[PDB]
Amino acid sequence: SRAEDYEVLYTIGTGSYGRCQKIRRKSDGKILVWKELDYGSMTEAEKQMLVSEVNLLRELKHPNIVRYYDRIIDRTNTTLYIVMEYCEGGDLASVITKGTKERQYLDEEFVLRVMTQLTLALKECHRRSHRDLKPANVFLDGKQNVKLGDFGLVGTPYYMSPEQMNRNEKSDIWSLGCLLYELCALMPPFTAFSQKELAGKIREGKFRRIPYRYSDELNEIITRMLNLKDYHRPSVEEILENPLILEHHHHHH
Ligand SMILES: C[C@H](/C=C\C(F)(F)F)Oc1cc(-c2cc(-c3cc(CN(C)C)cs3)cnc2N)ccc1C(N)=O
Repeated sequence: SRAEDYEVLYTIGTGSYGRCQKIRRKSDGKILVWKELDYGSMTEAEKQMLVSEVNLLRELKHPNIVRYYDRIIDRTNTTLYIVMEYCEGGDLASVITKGTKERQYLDEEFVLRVMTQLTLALKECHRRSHRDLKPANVFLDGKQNVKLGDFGLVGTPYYMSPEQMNRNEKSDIWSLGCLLYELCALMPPFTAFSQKELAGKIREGKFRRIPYRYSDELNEIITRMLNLKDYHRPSVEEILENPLILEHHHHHH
């Protein structure tokens, strides 16, 4: 369990946080990634907190949660490595940006994939009771699997639920709603320049139908997730009973 067991291929992303690099396990040549963190400038508190968060990621194993592998300490450079699975398809933010740019709507089949696997990711989290549902925290592997990252475990808070906009599992359903919405329409359901304007729109509860290449059923269920009354939003179980969701929309090994 040392850094010498792995070889850096190259950097994927840079912090902020630190650095994110694609790596190769030397023992077998498995492709992984790790997140670089430099704790050299943290108090003992922040370091204890950090060891607390790290112990959390060692707990969750689930086919739709980004899989933790290992933690590596280098007291030499005062650098912490968190090793996880490679998600070659990158994040959803990029897919959404890419579709926005090339003006190409995603396939309903792909939407159903994200809807199905994220819902399962939720049901896992609520059980162990966390992680936030936003396009940047959703990752795609090479097998059409959708995986939830660790974020949350200046910007306009597009995915704020009406309730949390004031003073609840159904709050997550809303955010999921906003996400699939953005995935269909290539833009959030509510947009504004100030947060106050945003809150004005979220409370009115009106938005556009998602594009007509997407079926009525798909739109109905997203619409129901964006209901102002949390009790009218469907449960994880209600979402899965939907005739739209089929075996092939689930995770595969
Ligand atoms: C810091 C990083 C979040 C974004 C960043 F990756 F851009 F930095 O943290 C996580 C990373 C991953 C993760 C991302 C990827 C990516 C692959 C590609 C394109 N390839 C073709 C080169 C762009 S990003 C691959 N595997 C990953 N495990 C997952 C979760 C997190 C997190 N913050 O929990």
